[PDB]
Amino acid sequence: WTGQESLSDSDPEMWELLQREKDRQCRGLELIASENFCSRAALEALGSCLNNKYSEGYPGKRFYGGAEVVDEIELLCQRRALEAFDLDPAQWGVNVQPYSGSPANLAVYTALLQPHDRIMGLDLPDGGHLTHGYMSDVKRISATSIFFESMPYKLNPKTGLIDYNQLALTARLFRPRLIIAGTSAYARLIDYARMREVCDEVKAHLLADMAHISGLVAAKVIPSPFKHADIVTTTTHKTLRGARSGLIFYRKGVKTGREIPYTFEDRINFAVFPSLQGGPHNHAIAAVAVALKQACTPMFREYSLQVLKNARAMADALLERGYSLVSGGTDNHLVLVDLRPKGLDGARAERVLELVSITANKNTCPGDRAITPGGLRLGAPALTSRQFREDDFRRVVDFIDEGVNIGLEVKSKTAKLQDFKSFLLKDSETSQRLANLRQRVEQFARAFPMPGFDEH
Amino acid sequence: WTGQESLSDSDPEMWELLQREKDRQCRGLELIASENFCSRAALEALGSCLNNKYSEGYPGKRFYGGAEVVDEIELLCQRRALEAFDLDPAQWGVNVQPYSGSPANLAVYTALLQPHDRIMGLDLPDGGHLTHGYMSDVKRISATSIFFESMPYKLNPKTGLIDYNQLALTARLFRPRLIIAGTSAYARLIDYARMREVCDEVKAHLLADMAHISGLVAAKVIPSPFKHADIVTTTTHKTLRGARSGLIFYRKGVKATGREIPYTFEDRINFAVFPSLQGGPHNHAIAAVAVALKQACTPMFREYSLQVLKNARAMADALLERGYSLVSGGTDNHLVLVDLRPKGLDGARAERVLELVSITANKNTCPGDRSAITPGGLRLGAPALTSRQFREDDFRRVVDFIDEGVNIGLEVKSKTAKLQDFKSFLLKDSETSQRLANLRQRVEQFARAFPMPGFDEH
Amino acid sequence: WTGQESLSDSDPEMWELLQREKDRQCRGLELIASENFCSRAALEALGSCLNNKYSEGYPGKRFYGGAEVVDEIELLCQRRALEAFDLDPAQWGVNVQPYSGSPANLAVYTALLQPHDRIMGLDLPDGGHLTHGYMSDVKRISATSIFFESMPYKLNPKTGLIDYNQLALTARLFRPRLIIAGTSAYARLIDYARMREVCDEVKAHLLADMAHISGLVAAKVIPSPFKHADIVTTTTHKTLRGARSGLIFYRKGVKTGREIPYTFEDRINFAVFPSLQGGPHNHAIAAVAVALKQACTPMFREYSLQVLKNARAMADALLERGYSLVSGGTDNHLVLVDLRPKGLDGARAERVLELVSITANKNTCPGDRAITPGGLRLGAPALTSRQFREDDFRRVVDFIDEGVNIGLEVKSKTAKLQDFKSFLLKDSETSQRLANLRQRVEQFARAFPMPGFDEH
Amino acid sequence: WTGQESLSDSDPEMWELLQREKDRQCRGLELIASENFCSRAALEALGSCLNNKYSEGYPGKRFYGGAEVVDEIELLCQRRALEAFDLDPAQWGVNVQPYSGSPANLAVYTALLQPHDRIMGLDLPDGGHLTHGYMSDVKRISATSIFFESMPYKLNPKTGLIDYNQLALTARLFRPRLIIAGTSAYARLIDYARMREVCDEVKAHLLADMAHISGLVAAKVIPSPFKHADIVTTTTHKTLRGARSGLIFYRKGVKATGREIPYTFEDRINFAVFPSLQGGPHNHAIAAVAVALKQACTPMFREYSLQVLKNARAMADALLERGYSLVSGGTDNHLVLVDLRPKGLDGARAERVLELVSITANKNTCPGDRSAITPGGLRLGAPALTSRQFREDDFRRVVDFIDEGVNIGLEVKSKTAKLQDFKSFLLKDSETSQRLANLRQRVEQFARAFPMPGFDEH
Ligand SMILES: Nc1nc2ccn(CCCCc3csc(C(=O)N[C@@H](CCC(=O)O)C(=O)O)c3F)c2c(=O)[nH]1
Ligand SMILES: Nc1nc2ccn(CCCCc3csc(C(=O)N[C@@H](CCC(=O)O)C(=O)O)c3F)c2c(=O)[nH]1
Ligand SMILES: *Cc1c(COP(=O)(O)O)cnc(C)c1O
Ligand SMILES: *Cc1c(COP(=O)(O)O)cnc(C)c1O
Ligand SMILES: *Cc1c(COP(=O)(O)O)cnc(C)c1O
Ligand SMILES: *Cc1c(COP(=O)(O)O)cnc(C)c1O
Repeated sequence: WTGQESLSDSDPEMWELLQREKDRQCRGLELIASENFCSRAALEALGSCLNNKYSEGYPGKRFYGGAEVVDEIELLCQRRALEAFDLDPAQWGVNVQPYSGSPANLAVYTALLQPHDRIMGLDLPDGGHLTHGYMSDVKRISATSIFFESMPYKLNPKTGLIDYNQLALTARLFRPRLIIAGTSAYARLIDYARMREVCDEVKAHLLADMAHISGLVAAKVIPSPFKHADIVTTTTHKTLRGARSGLIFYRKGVKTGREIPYTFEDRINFAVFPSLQGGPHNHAIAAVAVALKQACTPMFREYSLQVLKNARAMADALLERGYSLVSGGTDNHLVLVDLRPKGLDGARAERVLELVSITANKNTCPGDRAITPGGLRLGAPALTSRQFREDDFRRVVDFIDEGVNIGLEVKSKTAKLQDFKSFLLKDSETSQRLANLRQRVEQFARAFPMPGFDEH
Repeated sequence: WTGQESLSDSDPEMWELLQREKDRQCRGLELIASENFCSRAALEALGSCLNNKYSEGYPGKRFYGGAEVVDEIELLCQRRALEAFDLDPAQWGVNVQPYSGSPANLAVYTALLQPHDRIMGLDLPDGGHLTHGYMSDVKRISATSIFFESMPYKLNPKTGLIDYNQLALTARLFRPRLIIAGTSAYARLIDYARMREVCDEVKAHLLADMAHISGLVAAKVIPSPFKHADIVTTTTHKTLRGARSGLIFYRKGVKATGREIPYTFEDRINFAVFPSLQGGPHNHAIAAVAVALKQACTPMFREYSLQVLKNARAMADALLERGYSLVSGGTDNHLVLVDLRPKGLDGARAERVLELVSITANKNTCPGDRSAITPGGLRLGAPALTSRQFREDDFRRVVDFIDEGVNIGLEVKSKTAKLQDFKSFLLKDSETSQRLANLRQRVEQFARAFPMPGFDEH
Repeated sequence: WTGQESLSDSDPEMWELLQREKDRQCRGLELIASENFCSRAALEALGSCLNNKYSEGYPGKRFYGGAEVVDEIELLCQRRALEAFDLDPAQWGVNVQPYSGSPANLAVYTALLQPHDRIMGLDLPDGGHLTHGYMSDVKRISATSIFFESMPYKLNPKTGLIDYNQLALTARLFRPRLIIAGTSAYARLIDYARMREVCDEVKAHLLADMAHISGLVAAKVIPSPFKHADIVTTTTHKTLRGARSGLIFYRKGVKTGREIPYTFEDRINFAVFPSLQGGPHNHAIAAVAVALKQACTPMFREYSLQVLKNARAMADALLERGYSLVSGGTDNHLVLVDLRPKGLDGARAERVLELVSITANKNTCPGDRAITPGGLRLGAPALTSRQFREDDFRRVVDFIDEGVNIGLEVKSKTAKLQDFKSFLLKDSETSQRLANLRQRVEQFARAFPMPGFDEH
Repeated sequence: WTGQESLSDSDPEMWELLQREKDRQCRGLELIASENFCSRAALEALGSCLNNKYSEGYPGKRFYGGAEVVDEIELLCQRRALEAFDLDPAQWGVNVQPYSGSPANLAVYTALLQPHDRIMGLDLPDGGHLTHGYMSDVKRISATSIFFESMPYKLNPKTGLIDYNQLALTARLFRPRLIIAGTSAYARLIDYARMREVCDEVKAHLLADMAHISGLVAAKVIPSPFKHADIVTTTTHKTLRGARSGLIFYRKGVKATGREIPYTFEDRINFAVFPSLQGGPHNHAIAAVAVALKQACTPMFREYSLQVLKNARAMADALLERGYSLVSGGTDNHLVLVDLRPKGLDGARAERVLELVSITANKNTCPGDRSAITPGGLRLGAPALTSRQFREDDFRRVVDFIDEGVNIGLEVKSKTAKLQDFKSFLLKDSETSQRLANLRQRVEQFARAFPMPGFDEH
């Protein structure tokens, strides 16, 4: 045993599962707004020997030796991070060790807030993320709502936009120590300047969580939250198209006559290690670094520009076929479809599209509160990486409308949701039209190229 | 732009760094106890298209669709995890989604405790890990100490062993809710039956953090903590020789007048991992973990684990018979806790001189040095070099390279006082820089001849 | 030394201070809405031998012996408490051991809530009490805001009333586990039914803190919060006219087919003792019992009826002289005067009236946020006990208008507040007119009878 | 209705209860260590018009006006409090507003600690008070245990004394922020210098809760904790013989390179009392406290306190020489901790038979009874009866009344098994009810002859 045997030969059971997944990604129409296809260059670094190095600590301040080159790798990742977002190293630092987006956000709260201090984020059904604090009416669900006291703010249901007015009203009463500007299911641009004004008024930190839009921010195709945010967290995948990891950006420098300094760097870095994490995943850090260099490229500006065009084309196509869009349209990479007008819930449309290899996710619509959410969240980044263009997404909307039509017919043939799901498998004619739509979807999808390796 | 361009063509500056790190890995003698060299099969799955799937939730109960393949990969990783540790799927479940060792522990505390509930772990300078609760005297350092109230139990300074008697005394008073039986710098087996007695008395949870010894437990080579513990957390690297990830083992079924009082661990542990703490699972890490878990079920891994112990005893005996004391005496696992206090050098000086000759170790506070900037000795591990087909004679040669290094360190220390004057000495003085560059050339020539798991060039 | 020597003979220094205070109460016009003059019968029990008995525990479940009669005293106090508020002993229990109003409220939070659980009360400048949670924008001030997380609700400044609408909006977002219905500076009737609806919607306990209005509730001259509240706390003084102590009323009995029981009694009683308090003050409990029997009397119904008439007469007199009243008037025992129209702040009017033996307290007016609050809180219970009637309070308003006029003249003669206060003492003519007003106030006040002892 | 009607005319049913309680107080032998009989002067101020003044805030910094007289009464109570304990007003301040002993402690924790900060007090069954932190094994009982994390230190079971050695060991591990040197059932002096050493080591606050011994400290009759403690809380009754209230003593001035690091206790303590925890002060209690504090400055109180000790030693020696063991051996303060385990009766049975003959004591868990429903012995105190002009011969007579009671209890126990069968026995059996009613008649005749502080009829 050398440890150099191929995965094909060493573990054939796992190799056949890698290939069944690679085929599923190649043949499916991937519309999950948070999914992207990582590049082969980054995957090489992700599955490299850097997994073998323990480098607890930070460059130059490591706890062990032999970190000579992984220090260069981490520092290179930090420089490429600041450059991909046009940041001044005198005004901004970055931590590249958060294992993912959720550990990044928990590190910020741990670094700046005391246990049970107050956090405000967009409510979960309104488009926020779990890590922004989420409690049901019966249970603290997000750990952010266990170690800290979270109170959500809401969309204005009439407009589909964040109710910056009600946020200002509630933040003055709730007195939060940190407010989160960032979304998972939101088709619009967050007014970071209005956020920073509410935060300055109530003496709170503004955290911009730009996981979904980071790739767009790096290409300068949408306004940068760095202009108004004290702290910026992000996933290194999604629109950034790297390996799954996280980043924390923070301010440095100067925040009677004396100059008050920014005090984020030491608290943030301490919260990641020693407080929360252990040994950094240097393989992820390296893969993140390759993607961050890919993001300063002109090809990323045109890809991100295409992501916007493709989402608008998908939105425009959806409106023409008679669909409703939460907040009317989109200014970023995703589209919030409201299917309650057309007579179908998102849960039904989710399963039907899943059976025809169209992966999307149900989404609560404003004024809906469920097991049967009324909407669908459709994303452009994944297919746009596969060189999709506007006409390609208009065809994607065609396949979706076919899928919705199939769901409408099954809805009249069924009572409850489980009757609906059971019908898509046992009924012969429904099974047939699904197979016909699925085959046309996969034939259309396989022709497009796919980032990464060819075999796995 | 296709995204299928090779890393060599796409990012040369990066590619050079992956090669330089591969070279330093190859040329060096890795003796850090937590290190290991991963198999090419696992790194193939680590850098797979599995990174491109969001599968929040759990198999059969996920939030997005299209997770049919990753559902089987997670379920496979679960079954391979139970089989690797000889567990009945009726008495044990496992969560394979923790991102690393530290997240796995935080999930267990979240799952079973309320904030500020009481926790007892081995003190950090006594060989415990940060995640077991480490407050200093001025600062709560570990996040375990902030969101929970942790009091440490100590080693007996006379024996180097865990003072199981003091732990029973201080547990009756501190009334902890969970005690952690796990180490990062401890050369002996842990009396898990004695922990379970103290835990059954104060009505506490017995969590076993076998991260450093996960491989030795799977190979049935040291006693298994699963016979006494309710919850077992582990890392998937170190002795398991996998990708960086974590696991949480928990008992399911019936605990015990009345009826069947059930084990309530599973739903709480799974809920703490998601949605409480983590987001989307790292399916590419879960797959590489599964790969390495299959490798741990095979007879080659038991012979590997048995070779780790022998190289450890060989390292200990070879160190004893050259003028070194070892706290706890010998070693019953994979590492040795050397005490450089009886040779006139400290751990900080020794690892800097050893690192300068491609020999990586780490300081470790020994039972006897209140000065923790100049710690007692070093922590040296076997599992890394053992994976390069090292045997006992190769480790007695490593001890010779080490003793030759500390003696360049004993001479360099006789000519200076403070540690930075020490360090600056090792770089400029031509007579010491030459004698270092010569020992370094001989260790690189010696290590390069051995094989190396993984790819050839990165 | 027998311990039976008179205070007159044993400690003459303290005796001369008792008499200087007795004279100050006899000669002053006491307008502090929370002040009342306790009856002699209760004071006898307050300064009795019951101070000498340790009775930790509860009647029948004491931790020591010899509690044979103090058990009868505590149980008698419980029966008179339930009877004074027309409560069914099958539906209501009462704890008579809270040392005061603040320990009563802290016992409720401790009994029903976990540390850091959420509380909502009327904001402090809006008329709430400290124990309802109060944080400045810099410090947690009330211990209620330290051991639990409080968020306040506000008055509607346009109307001076509680914004029950904004409370419902914020309670749905804040998700409090207990909401407090009760005030210190509020001239209106709290809509307890609307409170109970907000509490039932967000699954919160409704605590009615009726310290200021308890005497009115016992006389059935205003609606009883017991009709809508799960828990009722109160001080045993203020409008109840007893010794300084506290009471916690709670529900008993019944809150698939099974009957869910009320679970307040054991948690409330446990929070008082063993958790929070030590040995009960049986001397206070006994004095509280005499006052509670005085409250079931027809004389208390007419006294409380007179308290309402006197406050309305004081309010009507104030309006006629050109004063503003927060929320336009009053339906209870106090009056919130807004002096910002007449050109004087409450802090100035407070000191000027204090120098003429008219004790009131400054009060923040809605839309004012200070060291110079714009209002004055005037109460009727104290003087109404001294047999004041409507024409007497109209004369009190005359003395106040004279005092305000003196403050207006000093305001033009001075710059800052400290200049104002210093002017009332050093300036000769100002000092004179104050002495003339003070003498007329005290001559008018001394003629009225005074509950309690004659000498101390 | 004037409100000046007498209680006899206004509420006869109440008045009868005040008289019945006055009679039972007069007719009985009060031996509860925390009891005492207040002076008529203090009860005159307790039931004064001072109840009718809201004086939220502090002298010079109040929120209402018209507080000129109560400002001097509070300031007098402060000066009398410092003089009574021989404190320089430059090194000590005092807050006289705590409603009782428990509120005074909670204010100190609030003032100096954050929620869930660590606290160490004597364990409750070992003689500590609830307010020092008492969690059982199923429930946080004291509010000190809910809002703060408390670990108890124990007695040495072999000596009955505070195990100061174990406390130093468990303080280095628990890292407390505040340690409480105070007792409710402990017959020895507390090595406050040894507490200050343990506190100065783990960087903790030394709070002294002298509530049970406040009078003996003021009379310079036992060593004063003010020489070693930073904060001293006390009750104003018990040995101080005042109304029910509390005090918080704190150091002000300069603590200690650089300049004058100031004592920061005062503002935090005062702020915790108001506005944090309490509302309007009980000015009638503050005045009665001041009255009793002046009485404690006088030579009659030192002779009184000295008589308390002698009656305590007389009670201890008289109990020893009749077949009783006393934990800790003797007594150096005001109470005696008897152990009825070596005589075949328990504390629950003895206090029920003694209470039935107008002799009030209390159970106390002795060092040796895990069964705490049938506690070891009784706690008996001197300060109560000493205030009735009791001397040593009168206490040796009380011991005779006690020993005659336990022997009716040893015979009643030989004829039954469980405690309720015990209790029901003492009421129906004509031969035991007669023998109880005879001993009762002799104790009432004996106690009634002694004087009684306070009023004559209520
Ligand atoms: N805008 C936005 N869109 C999306 C789309 C996907 N996500 C993330 C998916 C998780 C969010 C989530 C909401 S509810 C809930 C939960 O309690 N689920 C289990 C608990 C496990 C158990 O009890 O077995 C149950 O109670 O069923 C959750 F986990 C988001 C998001 O975060 N935001
Ligand atoms: N509606 C209503 N009316 C009234 C009228 C009187 N009261 C009660 C009086 C207290 C309320 C209070 C508000 S602010 C504050 C405070 O921080 N005061 C000191 C702190 C001490 C120090 O720092 O020396 C300072 O910061 O100046 C307070 F104490 C009330 C009430 O509770 N409600
Ligand atoms: C290494 C280790 C950890 C942490 O593992 P990470 O992957 O660095 O998070 C936790 N516990 C023990 C016992 C360990 O050895
Ligand atoms: C996806 C996301 C996260 C968390 O990312 P993970 O990798 O799943 O931890 C956090 N915030 C936002 C806005 C996200 O979209
Ligand atoms: C009696 C006592 C207390 C409590 O006094 P209370 O007036 O009942 O609150 C607190 N600590 C000690 C040491 C005591 O003896
Ligand atoms: C006066 C009051 C209190 C507290 O009473 P205290 O005796 O000062 O403790 C609590 N709540 C309200 C509404 C009050 O008016």
